[PDB]
Order: sequence, then structure tokens, then C-alpha cells
Amino acid sequence: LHKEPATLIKAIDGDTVKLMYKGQPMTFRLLLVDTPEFNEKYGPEASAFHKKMVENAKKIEVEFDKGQRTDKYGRGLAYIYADGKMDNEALVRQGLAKVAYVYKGNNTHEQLLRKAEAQAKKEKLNIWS
Ligand SMILES: Cc1cn([C@H]2C[C@H](OP(=O)(O)O)[C@@H](COP(=O)(O)O)O2)c(=O)[nH]c1=O
Ligand SMILES: [Ca+2]
Repeated sequence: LHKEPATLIKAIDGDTVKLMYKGQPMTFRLLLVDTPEFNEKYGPEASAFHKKMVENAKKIEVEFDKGQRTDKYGRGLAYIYADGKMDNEALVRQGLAKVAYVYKGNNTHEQLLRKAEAQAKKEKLNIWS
């Protein structure tokens, strides 16, 4: 898999972010995770975490997996990196997201994220508390 450039247009919530990718604005949905919606428990903390992470990055990168790159709502499906740290993994590791939506052939980083979830659960972080 390959990291591609992008620039933040706007933070949205725990598992979506608006980025300019190949010069076009797009909403990206983070692969392999699910954050609570803003109005549910840990929802505001997940949004806040993701926001900070994307707003502080000097470099944002998009990494598509091997399968579909856009979902049925037209959102980009990617692993997103902020200064080389994966947003998807960071949210899971903090117990602000669960591993979820694991479809065959867009699941390269499945085991990496499950490992982060196991550590977050061990530490009883946030969602696991
Ligand atoms: C993460 C992801 C979500 N989706 C779709 C599945 C869900 O359909 P439904 O809307 O029909 O439930 C929805 C979940 O996204 P959200 O968690 O952003 O709502 O997005 C995919 O199709 N592919 C994926 O890789
Ligand atoms: Ca969600």
C-alpha cells in the first residue's frame, strides 16, 4: 500500500474528515473503525481527538487499501496519517474507536488495529472503562 498526499479542509468527527485529495474536496471515512456518534458516550471525545490530530498535522497522507476506495455515500475509504501516525490506529489505541466494518480485501491493517484495541481494552481506556 502507498501513502499519497492530501491537505486538511476540515475536521468532521471521530471517524470522518474532509480533505483535499488530488485537488478535490472529499469526505474520508476511516477504514476498519467505528467511533461513537457525537451525541453518544465518548462521541465528543473521539471527535475532539481526531480533530486535534488532523489540525496539528503538518502533513496528512491518504492510504487506500486494495478494494473499494469510495463507499455507497461517496466517502473516500482510507487509512489517514497525521505526521506519519495513523489516525485509525490512534483512535483505537485510545479506546475512542472499535475495530469494525472489516470487509474482505479492504483489510490490510486489520491485525495492527486489533492489536491496538486489545491493548486499549487491557488498559480499560475510555470505551473499555
Ligand atoms: C467503514 C465503512 C463503512 N461503510 C458503510 C457501512 C455502513 O452502511 P449504513 O449507513 O448502511 O449503516 C456505513 C457506516 O458508516 P458510519 O459508521 O460513518 O455511519 O458506512 C462501508 O460501506 N464501507 C466501509 O469500509
Ligand atoms: Ca461512526
